[PDB]
Amino acid sequence: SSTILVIHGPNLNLLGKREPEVYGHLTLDNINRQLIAQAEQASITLDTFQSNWEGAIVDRIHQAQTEGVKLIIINPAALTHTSVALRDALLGVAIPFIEVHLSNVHAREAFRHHSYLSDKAIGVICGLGAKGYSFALDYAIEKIQ
Amino acid sequence: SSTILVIHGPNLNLLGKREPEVYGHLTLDNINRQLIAQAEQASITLDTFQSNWEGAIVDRIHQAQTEGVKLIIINPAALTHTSVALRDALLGVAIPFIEVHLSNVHAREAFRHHSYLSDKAIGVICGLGAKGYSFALDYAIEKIQ
Amino acid sequence: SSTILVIHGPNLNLLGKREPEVYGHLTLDNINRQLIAQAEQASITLDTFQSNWEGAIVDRIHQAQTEGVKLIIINPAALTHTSVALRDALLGVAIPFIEVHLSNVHAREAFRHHSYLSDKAIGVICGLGAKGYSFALDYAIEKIQ
Amino acid sequence: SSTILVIHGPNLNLLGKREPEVYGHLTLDNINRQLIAQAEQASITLDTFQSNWEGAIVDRIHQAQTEGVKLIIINPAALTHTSVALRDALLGVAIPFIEVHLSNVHAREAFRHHSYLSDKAIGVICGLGAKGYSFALDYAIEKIQ
Amino acid sequence: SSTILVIHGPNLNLLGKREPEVYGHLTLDNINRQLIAQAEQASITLDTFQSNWEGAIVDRIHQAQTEGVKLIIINPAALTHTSVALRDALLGVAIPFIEVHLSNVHAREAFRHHSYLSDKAIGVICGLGAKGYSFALDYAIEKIQ
Amino acid sequence: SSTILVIHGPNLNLLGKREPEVYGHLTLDNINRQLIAQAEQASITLDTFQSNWEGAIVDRIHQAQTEGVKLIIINPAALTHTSVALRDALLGVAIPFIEVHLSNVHAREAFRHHSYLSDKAIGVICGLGAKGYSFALDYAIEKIQ
Amino acid sequence: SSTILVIHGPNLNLLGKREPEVYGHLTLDNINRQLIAQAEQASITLDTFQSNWEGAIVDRIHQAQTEGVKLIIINPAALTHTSVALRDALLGVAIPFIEVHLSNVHAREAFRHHSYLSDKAIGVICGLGAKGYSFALDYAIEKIQ
Amino acid sequence: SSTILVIHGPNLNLLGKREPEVYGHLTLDNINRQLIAQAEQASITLDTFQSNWEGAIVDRIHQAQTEGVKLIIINPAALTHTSVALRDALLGVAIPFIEVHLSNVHAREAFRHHSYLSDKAIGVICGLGAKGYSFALDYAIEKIQ
Amino acid sequence: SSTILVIHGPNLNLLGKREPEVYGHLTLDNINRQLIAQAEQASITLDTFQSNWEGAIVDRIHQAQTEGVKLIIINPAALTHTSVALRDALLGVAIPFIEVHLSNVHAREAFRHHSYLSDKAIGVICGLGAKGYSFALDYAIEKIQ
Amino acid sequence: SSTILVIHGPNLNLLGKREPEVYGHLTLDNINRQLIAQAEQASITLDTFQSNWEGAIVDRIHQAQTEGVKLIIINPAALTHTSVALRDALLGVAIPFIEVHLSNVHAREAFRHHSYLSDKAIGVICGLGAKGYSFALDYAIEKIQ
Amino acid sequence: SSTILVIHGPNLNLLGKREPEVYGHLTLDNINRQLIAQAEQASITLDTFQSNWEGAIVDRIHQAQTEGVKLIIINPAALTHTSVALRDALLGVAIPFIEVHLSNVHAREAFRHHSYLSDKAIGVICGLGAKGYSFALDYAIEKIQ
Amino acid sequence: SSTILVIHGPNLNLLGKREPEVYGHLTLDNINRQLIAQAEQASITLDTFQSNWEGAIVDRIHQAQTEGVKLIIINPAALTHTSVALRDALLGVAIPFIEVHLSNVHAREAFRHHSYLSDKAIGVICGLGAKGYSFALDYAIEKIQ
Repeated sequence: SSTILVIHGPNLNLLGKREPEVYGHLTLDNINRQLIAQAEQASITLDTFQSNWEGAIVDRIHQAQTEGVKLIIINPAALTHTSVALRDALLGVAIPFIEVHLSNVHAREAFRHHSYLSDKAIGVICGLGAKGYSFALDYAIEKIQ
Repeated sequence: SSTILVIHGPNLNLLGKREPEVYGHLTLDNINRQLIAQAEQASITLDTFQSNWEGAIVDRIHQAQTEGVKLIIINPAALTHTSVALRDALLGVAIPFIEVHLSNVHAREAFRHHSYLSDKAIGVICGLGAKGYSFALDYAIEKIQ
Repeated sequence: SSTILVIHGPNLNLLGKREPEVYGHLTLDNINRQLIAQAEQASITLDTFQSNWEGAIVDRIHQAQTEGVKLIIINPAALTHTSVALRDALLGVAIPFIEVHLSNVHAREAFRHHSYLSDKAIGVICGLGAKGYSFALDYAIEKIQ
Repeated sequence: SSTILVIHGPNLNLLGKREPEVYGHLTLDNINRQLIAQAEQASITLDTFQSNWEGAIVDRIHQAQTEGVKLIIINPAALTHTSVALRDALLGVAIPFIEVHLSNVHAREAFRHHSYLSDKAIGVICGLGAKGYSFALDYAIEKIQ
Repeated sequence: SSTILVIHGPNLNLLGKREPEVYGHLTLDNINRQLIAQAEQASITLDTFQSNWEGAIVDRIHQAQTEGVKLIIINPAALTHTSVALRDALLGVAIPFIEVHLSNVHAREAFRHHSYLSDKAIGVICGLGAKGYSFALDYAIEKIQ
Repeated sequence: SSTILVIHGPNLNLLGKREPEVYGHLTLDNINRQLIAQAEQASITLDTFQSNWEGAIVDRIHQAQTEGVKLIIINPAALTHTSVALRDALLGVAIPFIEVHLSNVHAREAFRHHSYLSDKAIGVICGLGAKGYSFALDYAIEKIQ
Repeated sequence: SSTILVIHGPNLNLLGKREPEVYGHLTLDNINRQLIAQAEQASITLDTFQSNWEGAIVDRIHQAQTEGVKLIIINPAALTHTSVALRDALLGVAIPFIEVHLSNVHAREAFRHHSYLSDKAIGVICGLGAKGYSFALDYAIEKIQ
Repeated sequence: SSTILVIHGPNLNLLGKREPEVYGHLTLDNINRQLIAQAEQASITLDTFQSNWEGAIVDRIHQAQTEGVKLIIINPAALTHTSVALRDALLGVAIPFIEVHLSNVHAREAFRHHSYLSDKAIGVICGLGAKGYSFALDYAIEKIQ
Repeated sequence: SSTILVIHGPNLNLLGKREPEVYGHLTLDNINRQLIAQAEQASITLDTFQSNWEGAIVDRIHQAQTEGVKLIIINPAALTHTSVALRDALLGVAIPFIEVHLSNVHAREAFRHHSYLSDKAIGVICGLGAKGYSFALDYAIEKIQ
Repeated sequence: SSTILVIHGPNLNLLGKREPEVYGHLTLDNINRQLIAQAEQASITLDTFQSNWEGAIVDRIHQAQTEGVKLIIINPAALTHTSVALRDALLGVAIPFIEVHLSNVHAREAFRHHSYLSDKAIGVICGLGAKGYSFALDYAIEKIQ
Repeated sequence: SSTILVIHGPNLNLLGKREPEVYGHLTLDNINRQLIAQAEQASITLDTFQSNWEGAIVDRIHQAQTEGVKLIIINPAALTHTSVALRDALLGVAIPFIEVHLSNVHAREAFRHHSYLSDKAIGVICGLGAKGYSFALDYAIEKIQ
Repeated sequence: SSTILVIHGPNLNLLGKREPEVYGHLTLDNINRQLIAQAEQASITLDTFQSNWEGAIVDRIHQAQTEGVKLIIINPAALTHTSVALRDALLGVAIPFIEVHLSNVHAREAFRHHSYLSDKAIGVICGLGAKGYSFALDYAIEKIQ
């Protein structure tokens, strides 16, 4: 029933809890409405999902195949560096995806430069905050037609 | 209750799900039945377990110790490359194990050559498809009475 | 309510499932009680948590922020080597922590020398058995007061 | 200061030159007009520059300092992997920039995973073809406003 | 003629020749007889070859092409880690092969983790003693019949 | 002398010779008196030693064997990363030891992550300031029974 | 019918220095003449080009596509170890090429063992002096007709 | 006798067996006869040798010294990557050599980039098929005079 | 007189910009005049050259050999880390050189610790700002007078 | 007020001990008098020190903080590659320093390219002989007013 | 026999060619006779073996086990760096061995620092010429009584 | 003629403090006396030296050149892996040396495989216990006629 699925990895539920300094008030829910609205404007159905449990995300990707999800926008967050299971899930279902990160990963610790997903994504957007999700959706829409 | 436990890692539930010749026709369920039948022929009880959640598999291994499981045949799939927790579960319960992979892991990406389990398995079978599980079971049967 | 939080990672529930054979007779429960008792003597509230599921530990760390936990004492066990999600959880909630390991890690396989948490901990204690947790608490108490 | 400069690196002049696809038709000139048009529709002035000569590009970013330039969108192409001179040019003029690549750089040779620019960029977009420039521009436009 | 060829690398002639405990009582000749019988039972002809000389094995593999050998079961032993000539022999004659090791190669020195053959084999069996050959043969029989 | 020896490596004499934040109040002598007191309180004799000279420390470790020292608590400071001679002294005399560092070694330069002692210590404490010495001693007292 | 283009990289203009033997008498122009003559002898047109500027060479390679050049013989010299831009130029215009070096590159510093071209050349000739260009031309002629 | 010796390594005897598709119709014997003829035309004697046995090639190189061979043209094939014995043979007899490979070794697996012979060869030719031998011979002729 | 050439690499034309607090009081032009004056004061002619184009600097080094330049003082800037071409230009013309960097190159990012020039320089000066050029010149004067 | 301390590391006392052939004839004492003189002419007091014992040098650096030494010129010699204790001494006293080496360290063995001091020095002078000390003194003088 | 076997690897048969410079005057036969004589003086039986063929050496080591050889003195020459087969032969027959090299292996190319035998030898002697063999023999004689 | 100097490194004074075997009995003295006796039987004067202090050993090596020592036999023990200062001492005095180790250094930890002396020694003996020193002395006597 849903054309595009947005997946948020672990810790992203913490957006907007931190402070008036570190981030402002933008929360995961705010991003989700903005993303739903944008899809609705383009007559596309859009579902979202967040968990801190790798298996929950894997399950959800499997469920997306049965639901005929055409494209996934995923921010795997920390799991990009660690989860080959997440990689094999996306590959196994054969749903193309776009990888999104809020922050510039290449600007932090060296271990963050490695991704188990990037080489198999259509593309990647790093360091543009929430707008990254939006840019990925815009591309996805362009490609769904 | 069960002398031998067969563990399937993440994504193995997808076997046979893209039926017309992507992965072919064989399912996880099919593999399980073949193995249960083989064990029954040799008067050995055999349980199986599959999950996409690392913690579920870890829990299962612990339960296996309390059940007196004698040997584990495990296809950790992606987790072989990533999970020291899975390694420490198997070592902590001290149940010998045989590592099985359907595909030839050495023929794919370089990150798939590294295993957190292989050096502690009795042995390993890769690349022989489902027959790998059957060979492991055959071996396990002869090791036991 | 609960004031200092102690987190035990995967497989630590196996402590004392045995004679003198991986360890002696000390259990996770025994360690916990000693810790609760030590904190009670200093008029500090202390909660504990263990799980074999990475996501359950991540969720618990998030809950800790809401409940105003001032300091976490964490034995991530295997997860120290593998989980950047755990790192990002501790960092995202901005609760300082002390890393504790029962055994000496540096005396085992090379892959156990790498930690995704050590560099962000206040400090680390390895190889001193359960007393490591007590020392961490002692330090945590003096840091609070 | 409310002008934007788009820099194309070496070999991007070859876009569209080999008749049909894979990745035919679309040319550098087409991309430039699209971008100019997009900047005109938001009342922003946009220049473009392509060269196969590192020094020409370095000169051009020194010029950009002396003129209005508030943000650079750069596709360095091959120079991403090789030119610290390009890095020190962007850092020396202190003009923020967004790195863009048409293709998924992580999906090709290992030497393409290294970038002398990425860690200093605001952000990076790879693998989304020409839309990547457009997305970088959209972001840039709501960074002046 | 030949149909399935079993190749034993250097030092495998020593099997069962430091008779007390280490190794076992089992000899290379015993393994060969067992395999010849197993093949006879399935109406397949099976030849065997051992040498401590790399060139002899290479020559043998060439001969196998001219004899119309359908599948090779090879235990290259030490040569796995060192011989690209061997690799290029197997590839040059284009006869599929299964790699077999008696012992768990991944449990020993790090230099044993590397193979110049594994990535081109159908599959690999390590650490199951002589039964590994037998399993390889069982797989081979089914592939032909 | 005798029973427990505390060794301080190079540059630890500078403690509390800077008053402000780039050290603080606490001197090396203060630490020494605290430990002596703590040992006296448990009826254990405790000697201490500092030097900036690798040989002096080595000579003292040899002397410690003659004196029947039961356990060493050592903060090798910079020598942890460089001195195999120190490692061989401790191993040669066969006196178990506990490694202590004031600061969190893992939070600093990558060359401080390597230790020529850690793997042979009973255990290691880093990042807990002077209290690290006290915890090591507490452990040392309980173990000498 | 056919142009062959010979490209000389940076510093090859210096051929003919401390003339009676530091290197020999032979100059770049001499090499060109022999090559031009050789080609005329086989009714093939042959242009040549040298520069010390990466961009000039790159521009030349683009011009070659528009000129219908069939094969390039390139001595990139120092640029073989540094220029992915040069690689992408040759690949982008899709003109097969032969890589030539006067001196034996493997016999010098380790950084000269790496090439950004070699893996995409038809073949490579190193260490045979100027005869290497002639051999490459001889091969290019046969290959064209 | 101005003798030149052409050495063919392991698996080169297979040339012209897998006839129509993967590689062509040309044989080792063909290559040899063209080379003998090319040498006769220039009044130089030329012997040839192929083996799959490292020791046979080593013996042959020693004989070459006693026969007064002036120059060796060697295609070590797989042995280039593995045989320091072959290197030391060439060095020990002090006969200059040219290294020849039919295929472009740099275009295949990363392990093929390493050579135990290249750094000591006069030069190297890869990827030009059998003409590589002819070019080496032509160079050898001019060198000997 | 006895001509000395001072080469400034890419980005050094960025001279001084926003002077207070971006360690940039003095221009490239100010350094040049100072050096010209120092050379005039010792009766030595001194030319200077800056460019952002590698090929312009290489060309200038070739012209310097024909002009009988005795010694080069070069601040390659970024080029130090990337240009073997530059290295080969300096070695090909055989003009001894002194490498100078304004900033302490070893104090910045790890890729700045590698130089394609240092090992062939007479010596190197880093970190001493503009004085470093003046010290190189002084040394160059004593070497010729 | 402003003492400047020159420290010479191990083996530098051998300067002038196999005098010919115009390579190594100036002594350490010559260098010292030459520096003392240069300092007296600028009304700055200058002490010097040489040892072959790491601890002696570390003691001197500590004494230098007590004495109000404003800047250290150090030629650690072999110790630059090995001594983190030296690094920590200079950092612990917070006396800025300039690293000097007589020979060009980058032109010798690869292990000489690593320094435990360089990244924390103001700057470094390699390869200019004894004149490197003088240039460091000249810079040091101008820095103290 | 009460035997000591002496094994010489590939290229050691060349000892003796070019008396003045590359090679002194000692031959393999001289060495042998000098060792036989030494063994006879001590009433010990000594055999010797040289080959350029790995397999021949391996066969000889297997033969030595049947003959009751007590200790092997092996100069594996080039095979020390390449042959795990040789390693597994010596281990498989469980005859202790002493490794000998004529030249200082550590003074030559980096690849000569690696040995597949050294870690399993009783000891190793390098760089002492032929006397190395004599010293190994002297040790071997004292060991057998 | 004159003197041979035997240098013992750190911890070698501990020899003989634990029977029957952790290598008990034999003392450094015992060794020293043996070597003195052996040199007196060949009319050679032999001095010996041991320290745990790197600087004491360095000083002794300088005060060895002055006394016309002709050859040094050094067991640097741990310092072989760490001391470039020890290297530059032996090289600065230009006294040839032989490196000796009691134990097989290649059988122990990987960090013991690296030496800062080996490559400059005449040769090396490891793993032959105290007889290694004798063998070195025997060699030294024949060399120093």
